[PDB]
Amino acid sequence: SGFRKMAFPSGKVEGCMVQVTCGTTTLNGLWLDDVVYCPRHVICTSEDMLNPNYEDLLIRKSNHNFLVQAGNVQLRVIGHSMQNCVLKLKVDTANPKTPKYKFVRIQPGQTFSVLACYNGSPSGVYQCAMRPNFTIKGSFLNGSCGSVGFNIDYDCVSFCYMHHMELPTGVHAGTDLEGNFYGPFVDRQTAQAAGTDTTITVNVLAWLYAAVINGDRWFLNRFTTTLNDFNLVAMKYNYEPLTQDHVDILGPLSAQTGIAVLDMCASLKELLQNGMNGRTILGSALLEDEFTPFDVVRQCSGVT
Amino acid sequence: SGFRKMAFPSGKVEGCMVQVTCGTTTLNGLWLDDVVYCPRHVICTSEDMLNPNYEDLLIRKSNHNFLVQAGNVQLRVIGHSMQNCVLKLKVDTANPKTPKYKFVRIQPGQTFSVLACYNGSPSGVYQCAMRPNFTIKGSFLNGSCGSVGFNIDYDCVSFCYMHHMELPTGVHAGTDLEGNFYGPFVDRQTAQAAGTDTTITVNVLAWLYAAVINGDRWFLNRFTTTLNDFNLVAMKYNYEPLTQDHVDILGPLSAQTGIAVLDMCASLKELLQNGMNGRTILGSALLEDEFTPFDVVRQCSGVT
Ligand SMILES: O=C(Cc1cc(Cl)cc2ccoc12)Nc1cncc2ccccc12
Ligand SMILES: O=C(Cc1cc(Cl)cc2ccoc12)Nc1cncc2ccccc12
Repeated sequence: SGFRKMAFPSGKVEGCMVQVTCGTTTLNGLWLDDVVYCPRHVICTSEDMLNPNYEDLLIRKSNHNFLVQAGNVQLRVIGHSMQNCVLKLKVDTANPKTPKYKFVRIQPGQTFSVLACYNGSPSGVYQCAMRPNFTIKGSFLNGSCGSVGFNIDYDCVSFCYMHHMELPTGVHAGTDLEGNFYGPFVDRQTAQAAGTDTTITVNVLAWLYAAVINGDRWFLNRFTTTLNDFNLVAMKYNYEPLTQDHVDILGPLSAQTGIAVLDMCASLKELLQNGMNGRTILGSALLEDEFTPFDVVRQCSGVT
Repeated sequence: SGFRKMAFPSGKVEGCMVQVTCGTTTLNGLWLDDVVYCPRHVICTSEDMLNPNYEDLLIRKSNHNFLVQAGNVQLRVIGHSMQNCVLKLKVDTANPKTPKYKFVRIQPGQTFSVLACYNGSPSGVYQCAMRPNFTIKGSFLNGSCGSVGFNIDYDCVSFCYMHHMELPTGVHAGTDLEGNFYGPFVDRQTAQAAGTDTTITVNVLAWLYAAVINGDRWFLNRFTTTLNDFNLVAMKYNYEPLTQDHVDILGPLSAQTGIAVLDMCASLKELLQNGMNGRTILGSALLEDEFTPFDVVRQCSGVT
């Protein structure tokens, strides 16, 4: 029992973190096989970030200008290339600690763990989600760029995020490991305001199921609803529309608790309309939306 | 910017997790040097847990009855001893992955990361705190026993907790690495009700400072208070008394924000009396108490 914002064990990813320095800028790189991935803005100065021409700035750099350090030992850079917003630095040594891995591009609503790093050294691990506005609410300081987001399935690390920047609103933006930004963000110092940060409905429902499994049942009511009726309420409260695909994804949790998905929707509808009344659910006074149905089942089943 | 419930990177601890089986019971062990630490209840059956006599039950076990497996390889047990509520299994091989380590006994209000494990395999990492009633609000299932709590200072892991049991209230109890339980709990299936789970005042204040540092300042008011006046309010709300030692510990955060500790106390006093009014602080609708002043400074400074 108990339900926590749980991150994946970070060891496999710690073994991949390196320091990348170009000129006066130092950030983190991800070393997999004989390639080090890092944000392409490592080649920029502060004056460059206003309107950088990355192809032109990159022409002035050679392999020897990218200093890659793994622990206290230097890596030899034998090639460099830009793929979208990331640089791929080919080194002469394969990372001996390379885990089995994949590069995945996640959808909004999906969760992942972040290993926050500075100077190629891990500082902490936390769980977050790709928001519906394609930002992440992380915890990153200057130097955290190149820190990565990932999921683990037994022994395979699926990297899904690399940290690039913080928006003026304190929210974060980055790319997948092919260097494509999530959402409309660009790696430049410009006006980039985030869109509506809607609540991930299917995740709230999953977390309501996690609460029932852990004994918090006060919010269960005598009502039911329809997908269309629930969605009118969800629209009003800036919640993502619930689809039949989401209802299907909630099937195992519905089966475990014996609570029909639409009955849980009616409980959620009442919580939206009436509030919490000073009560809590799983130690929270707000409806948590950064646990997917898969995360709930995993945490509640002890998958290693 | 951003503030998350951040755990320490778990890699150093993952390299210490092993599986310990005795009879029909399988739980986790912590392998440091040539010793494997595990809860002594690994020697019990379900009928034993009602009123176990651990010395007597242990007499029936020999080194060969403790099956210790690190990954897929078996460890040879060459000695066994009981220290308080833990067993120390001497193996013939030093753990090659033993990090620099200490065994510490933490005080209530102190935070640590937990590496939840099953069958010697890590499933996740989360941050929690030693509650003032000596319980922890973890996330543990059957088989999680022997999972550990720790802090890291650069390269030294200070182990502070080993999971032993869940109370009927869904809260958790365990020992330090010398096998002494935190609080009054015992490793037996008996009536053990937890005391008042008071709120860790100094941690709430630290988290209010973290909110100011991250731009959430709506709760800042025009008031001040005294330690004695604040403590009358804290008493009413089941908050721990604030001492001059806590005020001193909050000095760096007070210096960083320019907000006197007693002024932050007055803001906290108003939040206790008036509530949040449907507003949030650092994405929370309740006052968070599982970040110490040290955790706030660390997260806000990027210590690796
Ligand atoms: O934002 C950056 C660096 C950066 C990257 C890019 Cl792609 C564009 C721009 C425009 C200005 O700075 C840019 N990095 C940081 C990441 N996360 C948190 C930060 C907290 C404080 C300071 C910097 C943080
Ligand atoms: O509680 C135990 C095992 C155990 C240990 C001790 Cl010292 C005393 C007793 C009395 C009955 O069982 C005992 N372990 C578990 C740990 N954490 C979470 C659990 C979730 C479900 C099931 C068991 C959980």
